[PDB]
Amino acid sequence: MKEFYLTVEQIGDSIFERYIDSNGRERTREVEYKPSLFAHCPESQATKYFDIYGKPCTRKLFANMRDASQWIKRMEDIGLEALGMDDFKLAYLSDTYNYEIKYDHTKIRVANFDIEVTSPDGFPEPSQAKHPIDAITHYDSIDDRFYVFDLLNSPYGNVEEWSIEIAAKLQEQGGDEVPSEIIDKIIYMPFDNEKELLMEYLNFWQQKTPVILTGWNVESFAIPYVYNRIKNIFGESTAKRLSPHRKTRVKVIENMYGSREIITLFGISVLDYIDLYKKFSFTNQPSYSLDYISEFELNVGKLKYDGPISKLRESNHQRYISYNIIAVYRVLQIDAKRQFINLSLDMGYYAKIQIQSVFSPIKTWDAIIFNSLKEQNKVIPQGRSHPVQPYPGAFVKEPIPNRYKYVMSFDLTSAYPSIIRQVNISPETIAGTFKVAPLHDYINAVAERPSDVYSCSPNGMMYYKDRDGVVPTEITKVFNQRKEHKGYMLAAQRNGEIIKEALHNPNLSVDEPLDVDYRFDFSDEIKEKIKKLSAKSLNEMLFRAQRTEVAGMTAQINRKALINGLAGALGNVWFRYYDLRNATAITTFGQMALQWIERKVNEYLNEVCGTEGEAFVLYGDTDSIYVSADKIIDKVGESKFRDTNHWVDFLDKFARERMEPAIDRGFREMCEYMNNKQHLMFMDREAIAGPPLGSKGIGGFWTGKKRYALNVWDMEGTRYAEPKLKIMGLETQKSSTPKAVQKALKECIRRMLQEGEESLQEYFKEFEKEFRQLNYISIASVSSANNIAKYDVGGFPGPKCPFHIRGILTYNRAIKGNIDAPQVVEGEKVYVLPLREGNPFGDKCIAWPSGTEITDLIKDDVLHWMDYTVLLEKTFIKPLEGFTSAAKLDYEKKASLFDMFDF
DNA sequence: CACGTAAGCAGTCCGCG
DNA sequence: GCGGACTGCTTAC
Ligand SMILES: Nc1ccn([C@H]2C[C@H](O)[C@@H](COP(=O)(O)OP(=O)(O)OP(=O)(O)O)O2)c(=O)n1
Ligand SMILES: [Ca+2]
Ligand SMILES: [Ca+2]
Ligand SMILES: [Ca+2]
Ligand SMILES: [Ca+2]
Ligand SMILES: [Ca+2]
Repeated sequence: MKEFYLTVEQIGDSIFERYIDSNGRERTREVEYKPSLFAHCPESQATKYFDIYGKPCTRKLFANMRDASQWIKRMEDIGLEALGMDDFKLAYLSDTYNYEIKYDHTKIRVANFDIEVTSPDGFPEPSQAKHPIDAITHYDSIDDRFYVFDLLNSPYGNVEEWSIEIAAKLQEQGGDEVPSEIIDKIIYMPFDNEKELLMEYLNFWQQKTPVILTGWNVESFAIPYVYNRIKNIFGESTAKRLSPHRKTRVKVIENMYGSREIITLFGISVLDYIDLYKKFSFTNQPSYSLDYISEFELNVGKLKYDGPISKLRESNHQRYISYNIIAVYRVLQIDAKRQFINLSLDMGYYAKIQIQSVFSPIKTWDAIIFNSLKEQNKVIPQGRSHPVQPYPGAFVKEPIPNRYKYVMSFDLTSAYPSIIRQVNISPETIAGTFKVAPLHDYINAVAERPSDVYSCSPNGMMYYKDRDGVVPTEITKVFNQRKEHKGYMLAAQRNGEIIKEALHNPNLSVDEPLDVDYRFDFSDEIKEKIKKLSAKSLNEMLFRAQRTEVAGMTAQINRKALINGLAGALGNVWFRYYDLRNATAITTFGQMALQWIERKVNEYLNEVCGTEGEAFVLYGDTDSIYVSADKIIDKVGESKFRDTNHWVDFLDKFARERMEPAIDRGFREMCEYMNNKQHLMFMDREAIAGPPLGSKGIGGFWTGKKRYALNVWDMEGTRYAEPKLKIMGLETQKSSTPKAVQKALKECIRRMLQEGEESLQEYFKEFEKEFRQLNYISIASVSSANNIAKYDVGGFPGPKCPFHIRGILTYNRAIKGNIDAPQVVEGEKVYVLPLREGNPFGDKCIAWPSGTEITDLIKDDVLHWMDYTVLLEKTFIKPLEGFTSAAKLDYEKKASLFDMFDF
């Protein structure tokens, strides 16, 4: 095979690299890397090296890496640019792998692990590691085995061996329900003392050295705990065995409110699954415990246990070890679905970066652009300092708060990257400037054409038409990948609905799911076979299609995030190619495009409907428009439609065959106006929205910018079996809104949009009646708890103290001294409940760590003192009041003259 | 060692015969 | 009691 790297590190004048060789074996080597950097030379100097602006440079080959670094310092001291890749492991990889890396993931060792530590005196801090590690489960992707290290003897209790036979039994039978499909894959290793356990773990770790190290909170808990515990028992140098190169750094991550002390293990690439999840999943969760996420992603039940975790090993060691195993499997299960490890490897190798660098769009693009430019013997510019400067972004139209019966939405495909590609925006394609006119003057086609020679943005910038930028070139490659996957996701989504339709009339048969590729639209032949299938076979088909869709989702949306990150990076002061002229070229163009095409659509629709000056476009944000279709419908007459699908068909056909061509014409004119390199403003239909035909449903409503709901029947060519709510910004979408309230608000909305005012009233009445019976957790608010210390004045609230912080302080007072109670962690999330006046907590609210039951010693009083009235008014009524007033209806029957009569 | 801006809502402080 | 200026959190793009 072709060789590829696993890990790369810089250690003094040495590059340390783990790799896979041509025989597909894992290898290491230490390389005395001889780096080059560049300096501008005179034109008379004959060279093959040019900077991005075509100015010649001379190569400086250094005897080592320290020499290269000190030369940089001397160049600074002189006042002259030091060009080339200053991060040497990137140059190294670029030099070593000068070809498209093709990797084999079966050769990459991926470790998934989690440890247990019994702690009678509060949370067991990694930096002290004062308590014994009494369990470790470590899954090795190459062996496909869970290696389990079990401490039988501890200061905190001596226990019997764990039983795999009991582990595998149903919970209802006293066992642990360890999933059967991993039972044969567990290798259980009991130990009479911690030292032999750790010693064994280390030797095992040396035999099977992780390349990708993952797990849940491994970076903040398991890794530093293991390292520090080994350090305290054996010494630092024994702890350093956790690094293939015997090197580690007790690091400092600089977040906005504090700093977490992590351990960098050199020669390992740590991707904590909690971090992958937060970056790649596009959820905002009220809690990030594994229990919570596992239930969310997989629909599995909470691993329940009697008592506290600090007493679980002693009371039920059997269950303790099973849970440690299951927890490790659960990450594998989430990854099997989401495929974030595959994503990271995909992106990491594509970029030629350390795998953990996928967290940084800036590092990723720096590596991509450098590799692209190096191929052409070009020399990247030095990184420079810039002060932080605000700049303008998108345009958002002020909507008229109202109900909106029929709506059709459109937006730009990959808007900012397409603008980059259309205009030819790159650091080295800048041609000059022109004198700007007010934006509205371009929007209305009254301003002078900017240039008949160069490609332009309405921000005043001009670009070359006759040559490609490295930014456009490289952003196009990723965009094209993005497009392939989204095709795969949308087909799987369309296939899913075909399956949901066939589920209305399932056959009574015993059959099997069809072997198909869910990534391509089902053929007529497959559609026919599906109409004959049982419920069981259809339901397994539907599961597979939806997993195929999630996989496409993961792949497309994160490549979209990456290319969008390139547009944003141009406005980040740490980006080698930082430039507010380029950043602003993009956003100002976006504003023009949205408002241009608003005009064109209003003009067009007036024209076809035979009218003048009527406002069709009701709203738009950044690259989208929302078109009221009431008049399109009225023009033909609602009466003429057979059912709901008949008008959805009509509007779909109208958008595709009439509106899109006119939009296309609209944007080609703007392209000529700006004299751009290439027309790439593709504004395709998104949603067709309206009430069920013959219903009292209102179809949709807007409350303000970024706040709206639509009853959608078709989304980007997916014709739903059942209408789906598109809700943006409203409380149902906010992780701070109580779970049960999100759900209740959503049904209120569904009723408004699909059924009408009277249906809404019926539901409101019921929820209001029954809501005091809801589980306290389902009705608690959620908030991040940042800067708790600042507002802590002797255990009490300082000035300007935020409500949720106040609740943490109340919590901290009620649990004072009791070491069993879980502490609130800085920057993590809390559940929040308001308290009736005169409560024994002595304040108006309480807050505890989210995803958890509040500790048993205060639970009782919380449940008794909760302020239901305040909670209903704040989380439910006030937002519902906003929806309904916007929509011009009432959630409660208003008083009237009819009130004088008898029922 | 570091993708972007726009913009809505909850809450605190504070004025107000 | 409710505006208005302000911090803090959060979501649409
Ligand atoms: N997380 C996000 C989402 C949006 N935007 C900017 C860049 C996008 O190009 C633009 C439009 O937002 P979209 O959500 O419509 O994203 P795209 O237009 O890029 O992709 P799609 O083809 O899915 O519409 O907003 C951004 O910078 N970061
Ligand atoms: Ca645990
Ligand atoms: Ca878009
Ligand atoms: Ca059937
Ligand atoms: Ca959009
Ligand atoms: Ca689209």
